[PDB]
Amino acid sequence: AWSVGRSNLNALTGKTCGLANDVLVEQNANAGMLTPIGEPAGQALGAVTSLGFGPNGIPSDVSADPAAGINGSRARLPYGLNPATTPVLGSWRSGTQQPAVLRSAWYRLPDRDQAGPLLVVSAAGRFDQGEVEVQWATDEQAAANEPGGSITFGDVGAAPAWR
Repeated sequence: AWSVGRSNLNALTGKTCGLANDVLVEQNANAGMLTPIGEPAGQALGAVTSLGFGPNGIPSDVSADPAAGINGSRARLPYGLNPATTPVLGSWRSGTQQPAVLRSAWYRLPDRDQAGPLLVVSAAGRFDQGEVEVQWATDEQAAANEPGGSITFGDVGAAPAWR
């Protein structure tokens, strides 16, 4: 990974662009979006559970990135994510606060041959590290609904805004 040293020694080599070489951008945000095993073109998000539901249950005024989508979201979307092409759910309750637990459908994970060496989910809220999880499971254990471990998503950015 990039350092002043790694940069300045790799400069004598030829590449004198510093960090420009190390920061990997995604021009289109909807671009490398994961399609599910099942055919629901959208709404594959709310599948197993959707307690404390919110297809518009996020305070759009509080949420920021710097009319209806698929699930009927009057709430704006970050990094140019097309709401007509991407579904969205929430946990923020205006009235009484209740224990919300969401579980998705199985998503089609391709064969290792991509420019982007990581998997990402554009999220918002004043949640902690332990909340959001990706449960990696074998296709045979996916039908039996028994996950073979779980990796926790690491957040970078400003709470409760979009990151």
